[PDB]
Amino acid sequence: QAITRAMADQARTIRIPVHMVEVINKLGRIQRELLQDLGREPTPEELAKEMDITPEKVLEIQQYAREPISLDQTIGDEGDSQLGDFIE
DNA sequence: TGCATCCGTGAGTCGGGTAATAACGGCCTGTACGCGTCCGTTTCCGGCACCCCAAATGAACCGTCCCTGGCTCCAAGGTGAACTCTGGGCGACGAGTGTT
Repeated sequence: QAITRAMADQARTIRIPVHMVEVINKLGRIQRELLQDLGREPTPEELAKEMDITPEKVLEIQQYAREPISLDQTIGDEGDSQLGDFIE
């Protein structure tokens, strides 16, 4: 319990409430189970059927789950300049 | 007391974006939203107290911008004659020519 609560409260650059992290992890887990079972990836409507909630909220959860990237990671094929040198 | 052993700077110039996990009820509250009701406002229907206001309805009316009246005093239309061409009419004279 302590480890999972701390993961939810501290693992992400943008804090996500545990009530939303739980649904994100559950969605990912059962979606990978569905992919393994069915042989293809599950579509958002199919995943919403298991979430017992609407595909709009499924998509909102999906776009919420994304994490930021570093402004200083090298973007070029070689190491020449940082991503921060491309942002207006 | 060297002595290996890290250990800390290079090394120039103007195509984009790639992922994981057991987690699950149950209670609280909190800020935002959703109901029902009541009161200040405000905005007009038609009323005056009358405010009167006024363009439209009778005058003159006098100067003036139109009519009628007569009068000229002149310059244009009517009345002459000639003449210098303008044109036709008259006449004579001369060689190229119809003919046996």
